[PDB]
Amino acid sequence: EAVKTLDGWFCLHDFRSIDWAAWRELNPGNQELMLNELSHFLSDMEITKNIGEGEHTIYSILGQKADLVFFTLRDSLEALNEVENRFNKLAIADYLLPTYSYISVVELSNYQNKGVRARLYPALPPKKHICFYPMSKKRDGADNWYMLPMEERQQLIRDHGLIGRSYAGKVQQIIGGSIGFDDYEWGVTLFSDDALEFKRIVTEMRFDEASARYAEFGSFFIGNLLLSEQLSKLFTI
Amino acid sequence: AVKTLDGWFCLHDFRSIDWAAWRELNPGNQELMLNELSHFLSDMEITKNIGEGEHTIYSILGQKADLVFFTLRDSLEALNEVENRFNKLAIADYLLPTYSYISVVELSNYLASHMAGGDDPYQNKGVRARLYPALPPKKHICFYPMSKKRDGADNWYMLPMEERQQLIRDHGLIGRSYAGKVQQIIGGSIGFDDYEWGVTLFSDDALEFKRIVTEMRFDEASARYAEFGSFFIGNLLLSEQLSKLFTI
Amino acid sequence: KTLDGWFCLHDFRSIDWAAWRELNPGNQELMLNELSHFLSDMEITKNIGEGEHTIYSILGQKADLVFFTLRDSLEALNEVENRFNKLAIADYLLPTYSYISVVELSYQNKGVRARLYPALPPKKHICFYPMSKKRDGADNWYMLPMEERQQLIRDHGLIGRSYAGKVQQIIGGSIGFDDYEWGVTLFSDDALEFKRIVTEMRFDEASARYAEFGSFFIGNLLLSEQLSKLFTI
Amino acid sequence: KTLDGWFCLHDFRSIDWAAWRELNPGNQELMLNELSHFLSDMEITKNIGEGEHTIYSILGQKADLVFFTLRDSLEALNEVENRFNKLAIADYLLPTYSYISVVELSNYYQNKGVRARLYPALPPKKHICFYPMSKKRDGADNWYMLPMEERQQLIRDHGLIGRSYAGKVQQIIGGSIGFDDYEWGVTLFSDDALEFKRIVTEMRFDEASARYAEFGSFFIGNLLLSEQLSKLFTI
Amino acid sequence: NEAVKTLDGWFCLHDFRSIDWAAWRELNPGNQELMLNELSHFLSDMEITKNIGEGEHTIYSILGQKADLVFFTLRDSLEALNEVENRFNKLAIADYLLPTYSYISVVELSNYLASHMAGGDDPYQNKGVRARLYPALPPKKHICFYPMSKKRDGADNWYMLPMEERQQLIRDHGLIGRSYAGKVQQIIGGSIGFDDYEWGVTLFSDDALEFKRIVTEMRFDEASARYAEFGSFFIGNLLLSEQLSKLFTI
Ligand code: FEC
Ligand code: FEC
Ligand code: FEC
Ligand code: FEC
Ligand code: FEC
Ligand code: NA
Ligand code: NA
Ligand code: NA
Ligand code: NA
Ligand code: NA
Repeated sequence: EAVKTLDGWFCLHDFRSIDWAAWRELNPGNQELMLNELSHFLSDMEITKNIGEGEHTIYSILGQKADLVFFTLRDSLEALNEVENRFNKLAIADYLLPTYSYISVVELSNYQNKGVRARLYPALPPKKHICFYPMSKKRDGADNWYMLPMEERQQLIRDHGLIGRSYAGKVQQIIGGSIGFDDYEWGVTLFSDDALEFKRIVTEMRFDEASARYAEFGSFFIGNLLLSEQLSKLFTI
Repeated sequence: AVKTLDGWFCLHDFRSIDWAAWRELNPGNQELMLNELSHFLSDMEITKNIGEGEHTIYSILGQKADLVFFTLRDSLEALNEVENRFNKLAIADYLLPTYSYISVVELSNYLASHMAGGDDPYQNKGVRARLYPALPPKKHICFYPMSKKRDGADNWYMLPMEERQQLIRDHGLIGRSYAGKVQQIIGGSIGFDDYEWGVTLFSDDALEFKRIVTEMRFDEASARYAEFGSFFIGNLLLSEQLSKLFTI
Repeated sequence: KTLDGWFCLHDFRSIDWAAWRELNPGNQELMLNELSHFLSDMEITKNIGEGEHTIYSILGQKADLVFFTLRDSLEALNEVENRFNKLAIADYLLPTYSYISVVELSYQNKGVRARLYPALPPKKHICFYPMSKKRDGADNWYMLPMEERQQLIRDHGLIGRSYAGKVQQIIGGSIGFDDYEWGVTLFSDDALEFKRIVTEMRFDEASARYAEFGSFFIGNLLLSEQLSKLFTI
Repeated sequence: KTLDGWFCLHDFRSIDWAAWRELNPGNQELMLNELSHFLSDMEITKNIGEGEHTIYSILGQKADLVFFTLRDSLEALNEVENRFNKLAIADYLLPTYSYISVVELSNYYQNKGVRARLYPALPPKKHICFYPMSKKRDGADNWYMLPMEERQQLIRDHGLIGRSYAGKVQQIIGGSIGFDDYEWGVTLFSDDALEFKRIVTEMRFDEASARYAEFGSFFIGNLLLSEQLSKLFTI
Repeated sequence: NEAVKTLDGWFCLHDFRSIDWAAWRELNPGNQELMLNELSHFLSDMEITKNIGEGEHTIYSILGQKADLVFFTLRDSLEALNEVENRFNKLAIADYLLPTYSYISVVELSNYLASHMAGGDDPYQNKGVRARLYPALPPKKHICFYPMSKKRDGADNWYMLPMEERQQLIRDHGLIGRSYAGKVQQIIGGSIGFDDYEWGVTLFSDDALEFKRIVTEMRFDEASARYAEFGSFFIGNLLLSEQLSKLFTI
């Protein structure tokens, strides 16, 4: 009955809110020293990316939920844990308050193939916007995904796939499975150069039976790509 | 599935004033920080006057917040830049974040907003007035988010289009009967925030908020399918109300 | 269809004893003096008929105090709240919950005016909770026909009548104003009457099937003397 | 309809060890002495029959301690709470949960057995269990829409289970409709903590709870007398 | 109708902590060392209790913001468990270990299936049963913890089911778990009366993806598909003394 999956990089979505009042009290010398240390940390992460042992990206997040997200991908939970712990021990991380996080593993569902590695070990596209949200499938009375027969689930997933293929080109998706790893069953990351495409695809999916009847959603997070010019501007008072 | 036209990107930024910290400042430094905020708001007025956005400030009743800063911009980048520049104001250390909402001004296709044809609606001046709304200086504001239910037999997203259209039509008739008393901005937020719409109402009589929201609750579109978040009510704040508000 | 009266704020506060204790007694006295001035101001608004207010001490950790204020506009209620938060002593009164509503009755008449603009009875105890009516499957209040709801409300009213002289109720409507649909304030000189009336109503179909309840807060009347004792540390 | 006895406060606290640790031992001793005089005053009220109180240490992070106090009026209970909060040591006792209720006897005052139940002596049992609960009002599972006779039968079967734990678990049922966020506060006392798991599991398979019970958080702990109270606070 | 009966072993604490890096960074290295020395002394005391057979314990570093560390401790009484918790909180270093979540439970073996022959024997004298009630913790690379309860929701009400139907549902769930022998080791802690859910579930594995595999497969089995209500999930990596010293080095 059960889905069987292929699993790739382990993923951390780390959402932080900047403690502006504390940061403002820091002398501008201390601020520069802490950003220099962060900049070294990010150069090391870029090395890991260039040799193909992981990926990462940073977006600034709208609204009060976060000021930024660090999305990091590694080939083991141990390497992910070490990134996280080294990040938290940066001086600047004392000013980066934790507001939400998500742990997942890039997932390919069965519903060395170079076309599989590309999905399992995704290079992150440098699109202007990111959207993240977690979700689960419902187990609620007669709307119970996990009691459906495989044939009916397969039909529902087929229809859902047709919609997303029509957004190829506009929206790039990474689906992280998180059963056993976090509080929902998937973490969904979307990338696009037009944020309205996130609204468009997620709305269209909500009227397809697989989501209309069976999706349960967490919080949504949207943001804008942060390279270094925007990162340094971000922190300048 | 519903199709939408989409206009300005919206931030409702709710803040609570840290009176105890503010009180610790001497009035000289308080004035300096208020001057910096006025300069900030003067810049926001320029953006408004060149047609690139809108903004307004209301004082909020109860402990949920003291103020809301409602800001509208033509891109997420611009909205993000306002937000970040605002948090970096000196006075913002005394404005504690208590809630926020991200949405985009939305016109659905459940009813027609213009004569059908190849003529594209973004060039229709009536449509543009709705997508890029002028904010009216009404005495009061009401904000809340909402979603449509997907709950057993009450599942909005499993209804056929013609049934959703009828439900929306009937909802619209009620709202139309509050013309001249309540003005509404509907921000779509599927993909952007935790509910599916952020609803902003404006009126000179706060009791019209209770009236319309109650009346709609007995209409099937809301009675059967609405799920509501928290409600925020407040009073218009111009400069007079603002420096007054911060005089301790 | 409802008639609407005073706008209401229930403002729950927990006292920051650790910080209060750090103040020398002279500064404590100055802050209490300021608070008494503010409260005498509130009493003046009451005595000219432009509002009401009362203060109860709250049991349990949810709060130490509730300030229940009623005013004739949202602007006036906002000004009171803001002037309150600017008192020096308010820095020691940490906000733990609040509720916004308007007195509701479903205008020249004196018995109506007595309901819409209620005098607050000096009863020993208070009980506050918000509630809404369910929209949940077959238990959907707002999908009922008019005449079915009228019958359900009728029966709930008979119960209330039997508590005349035991419990006095103020019902604030809050659709459009806060997170639930009504704020319910009860006053009695016997706190057990709160339990009795609210239990009795819970077996009546209007509440048994359709009520959704928030948190409950219960308290004891604070006059000037009990206020000074409260803060003596 | 019910009979109602003492008003009850369950007051859960976590100790601020970092701040307590900053105090020199003489000041720590002065604050504990003040708490000792407060508890000896509480013992006078207990000895005269005007209330009761006990203290248990609580397992896990929800609390370090529970102060469970019973008084014959809401005013007396409020006065205990406020005096407690104004103890110097209370700055180090952070409030993490509380519950207000009244000892309850349903019909599903001069009698000596009735009075022993309304105004209960707290047994010095090794362990305590506290949890609040309400009866469901959810579609076909609606306790408050049941006919009186069906409810009487469901309570009867529930009481049969409780009777079989006589001598193992002692229970205090506090009504809280009108007073706190659930409908009852349930306090269990036993010398064997597994009896809590046994009685609560067995009740959960009895229809009255299987269909109709809605539970809040559960707290368990160990009796703290004077001996153990001093060691709790010794760093 | 017929309630489950259980055998119950060690009382358990799952104690999740987040490290207050900002505060820890402000200590000079000499004082950090003293605090880590004291912690090592407390852990060697834990080890002594393990090595005389009166309890167990283990430490994992947790991924994500929910915690940096979990301390999982097992003891033969609630008093001993409470004493360990209180001594831990009074360590100097514990000021830097902020509480983010905890769970209290007791190692549970129910009677849905047999764990030993019904020949009249004391199950607590059966060494196989004892190995389960007083489990030695395996030094597997990864841990997974989550609490869960069984639904009492309309037509999906576990506690209204007949014994023989619950037994069938448990039986089928067990066959799935049996298929993960050698890949996932489970400890089931019962928590009815002790904490906010009905069980705490701890999984150990050298491959974290086996957690995802077993929990996903059980979620398509009726016992969980229809009746499970889950709390939060925590996953982590084994921490021995060496990884502990690295964790706290800035
Ligand atoms: C966005 C978004 C969501 C979450 C929102 C919602 O669920 O409402 C979303 C949700 C899910 C979820 C769960 C699953 C897994 C469900 C399960 O395993 O039971 C899940 C699984 C699949 N998705 Fe999915 N998605 N999705 C896209 C975007 C979104 N998708 C785009 C775009 C494409 C197309 C691009 C591509 O395939 O490379 C796409 C295609 C697939 C295919 C391939 C189908 C096919 O080949 O026909 C599978 C399998
Ligand atoms: C207030 C309020 C709420 C939220 C509370 C509740 O819905 O219970 C409220 C909620 C919503 C929600 C969601 C939606 C989007 C639903 C969807 O796209 O599924 C949503 C969408 C629409 N509303 Fe709405 N509303 N609303 C008014 C006030 C409120 N409205 C007033 C006033 C007018 C009248 C404007 C006028 O004067 O011409 C009005 C009209 C419309 C129209 C135009 C319909 C038509 O043309 O007939 C659309 C589309
Ligand atoms: C207590 C309590 C609650 C909340 C708990 C619950 O509803 O379970 C409570 C709740 C409500 C709620 C909502 C409503 C409005 C519901 C709606 O409009 O849909 C609501 C409305 C009414 N109540 Fe109510 N109550 N209530 C009393 C106490 C409580 N009442 C007592 C006492 C009296 C006795 C009357 C008196 O002597 O003054 C009494 C009477 C009325 C009347 C009488 C008709 C009239 O206003 O002309 C109306 C209408
Ligand atoms: C434990 C526990 C709970 C909460 C957990 C759950 O509900 O699953 C629990 C829950 C409740 C609740 C509510 C009520 C009231 C519900 C209502 O009035 O609607 C409630 C009410 C009663 N209980 Fe109850 N209980 N309970 C015991 C333990 C527990 N009890 C033990 C032990 C005895 C043994 C009695 C004795 O000491 O003489 C016992 C007996 C009674 C009687 C006895 C009446 C009679 O003598 O015929 C009444 C009435
Ligand atoms: C993983 C996981 C979960 C939680 C996730 C979920 O969806 O359930 C999980 C959840 C639970 C829960 C509650 C219960 C208690 C059910 C109840 O008493 O209502 C519960 C109870 C049992 N489990 Fe369970 N599990 N489980 C395994 C893994 C998981 N298990 C593995 C592996 C094995 C295989 C062991 C082996 O053969 O070596 C295994 C077997 C059993 C047996 C059979 C042995 C016995 O009599 O104790 C019982 C009973
Ligand atoms: Na932000
Ligand atoms: Na306010
Ligand atoms: Na209190
Ligand atoms: Na504890
Ligand atoms: Na972590």
